Amino acid sequence: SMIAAYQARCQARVDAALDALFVAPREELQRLYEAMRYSVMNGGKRVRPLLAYAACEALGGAPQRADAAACAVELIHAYSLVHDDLPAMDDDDLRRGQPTTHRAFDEATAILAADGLQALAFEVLADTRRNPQEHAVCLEMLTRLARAAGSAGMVGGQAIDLGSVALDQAALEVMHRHKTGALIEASVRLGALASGRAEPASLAALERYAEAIGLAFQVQDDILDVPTYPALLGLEAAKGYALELRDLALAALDGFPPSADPLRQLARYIVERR
Amino acid sequence: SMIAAYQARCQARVDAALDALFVAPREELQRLYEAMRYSVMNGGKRVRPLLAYAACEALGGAPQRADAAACAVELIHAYSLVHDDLPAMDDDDLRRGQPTTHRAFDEATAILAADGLQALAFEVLADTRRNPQEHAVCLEMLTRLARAAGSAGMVGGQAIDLGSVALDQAALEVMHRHKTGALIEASVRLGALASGRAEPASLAALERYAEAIGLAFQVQDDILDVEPTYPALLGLEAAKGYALELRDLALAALDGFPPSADPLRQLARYIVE
Ligand SMILES: CC(C)=CCC/C(C)=C/COP(=O)(O)OP(=O)(O)O
Ligand SMILES: O=C(O)CCn1c(=O)oc2ccccc21
Ligand SMILES: O=C(O)CCn1c(=O)oc2ccccc21
Ligand SMILES: [Mg+2]
Ligand SMILES: [Mg+2]
Ligand SMILES: [Mg+2]
Ligand SMILES: [Mg+2]
Ligand SMILES: [Mg+2]
Ligand SMILES: [Mg+2]
Ligand SMILES: [Mg+2]
Repeated sequence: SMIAAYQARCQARVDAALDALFVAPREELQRLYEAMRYSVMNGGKRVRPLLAYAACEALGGAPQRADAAACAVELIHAYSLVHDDLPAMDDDDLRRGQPTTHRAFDEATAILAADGLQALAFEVLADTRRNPQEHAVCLEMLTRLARAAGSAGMVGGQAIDLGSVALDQAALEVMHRHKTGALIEASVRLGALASGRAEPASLAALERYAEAIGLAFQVQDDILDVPTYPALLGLEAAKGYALELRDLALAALDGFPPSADPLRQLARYIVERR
Repeated sequence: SMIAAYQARCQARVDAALDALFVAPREELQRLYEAMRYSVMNGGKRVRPLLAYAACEALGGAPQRADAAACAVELIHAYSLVHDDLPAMDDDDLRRGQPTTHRAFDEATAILAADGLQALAFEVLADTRRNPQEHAVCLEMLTRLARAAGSAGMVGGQAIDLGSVALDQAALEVMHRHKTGALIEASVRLGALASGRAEPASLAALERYAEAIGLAFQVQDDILDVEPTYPALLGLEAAKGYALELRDLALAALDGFPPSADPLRQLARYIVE
């Protein structure tokens, strides 16, 4: 599988596009823009960009069409991690072994940098030079991202995670579907929209794909860490379920052409990682 | 008093629209949505909605056309105040004698509720049923609000404030223009775009208006506090004179506008009394 090569290509592409967004328009704003840059340019794997590019290719679009989509979903993702790391939330000093933004700078600056990243995400999609889709398509991208990022999506999931106490599998899945599923789903949907060849049946299929891989990731993460999927189902039964989720993802792409292979490969990668 | 009646009408209208946005879609989200509601439905005067409605009317649009614009700018405003109140920012326990959101609920909840409000402001403008403008207009409204709300606007102003040091007037005005001026200017621009009649000249004139009133609000707030601030820099009498000069610049920007701009004229006068 060339998923590692595909991941590296999407990472490089989106990293170049993102890095160009962090130039302060005036000197008084330099430190804020530095905190924004620090919060995004942290060597992340850019899975949500990968998804946008791969969904766009799956429907036959040239990947560059999805550049704004890739940037927007990464910006949302980045802003959410900054807030998640804050003392009032997870109170993390480190993220992937490097100081969190509130430690590198200060708490007010982290809060603010991340708020500015959220606005930027929406700016990038509404900018018809950076996101040169048909207007109705740009508006649909923005609608979907705002719904996915907001209180009925990602932020909702963070609230559900914080508010939770024994969860059963159904409740764990509701939490995951909001906290990470919504934005994963939006990454796929936005890339699909960026293709210019979206239609309802393909969008629905791609939504099924995205649902399945979003959960697969969480199941396999729990397995690798060994109220978790192994605790709930048993270890070996959790491993089984990860395969079933991969299979649902692959089945959702039945009938898609070979250009959907990156999506297929990602589905396998998620459950094969050791 | 004409302005008082106009403000009351805008307040009631936008409050009805806003209140309807805070219904949790499922039970696990109820407390979050309560915190969102608590943060917005707080008896605010709704100056930014007023500006959107009045700019729309100034260009001959029916005010209802600006309903989404009015919501969006108020949602931005509301979110900004929730984050500003947090312990790491202004650490404010009360706003008009009522607990701030982090006090009423908890800090994480407040952070999250406000993050959701920001997303919602964009959702409301991108929704073509709620914001039924021509699609190019919807996108321009969203572009302008995201620029005004973000790190080059409102958030930038908050960063300049934390980064500030005896400021001189010029530096104080750079701070104010970002921290509050961007969003005031966006409110006027979005209401003007909602009219369906915007043109480059009228937009530019309305921007000059908005610049002037945005600063006049700050100068007059400082004066009222007395009755690094405008009175401290200039002395009380000269700060008062400056507020009057800004009102004059605002009225001058409205040269040529029809009587439907009277609300804007009246607001400019109200601010400096
Ligand atoms: C609305 C906000 C701030 C959302 C955060 C969403 C999210 C994915 C947080 C990380 O989860 P985690 O805390 O379980 O994972 P990590 O180990 O990455 O902190
Ligand atoms: O370690 C690496 O740099 C690549 C590991 N990796 C990979 O090979 O494919 C991926 C897809 C998403 C995220 C990570 C992936
Ligand atoms: O007494 C009140 O509650 C409203 C006073 N008020 C008014 O009369 O016009 C206004 C415009 C903007 C904000 C407040 C205004
Ligand atoms: Mg967390
Ligand atoms: Mg965490
Ligand atoms: Mg887990
Ligand atoms: Mg403050
Ligand atoms: Mg305060
Ligand atoms: Mg107070
Ligand atoms: Mg002041």
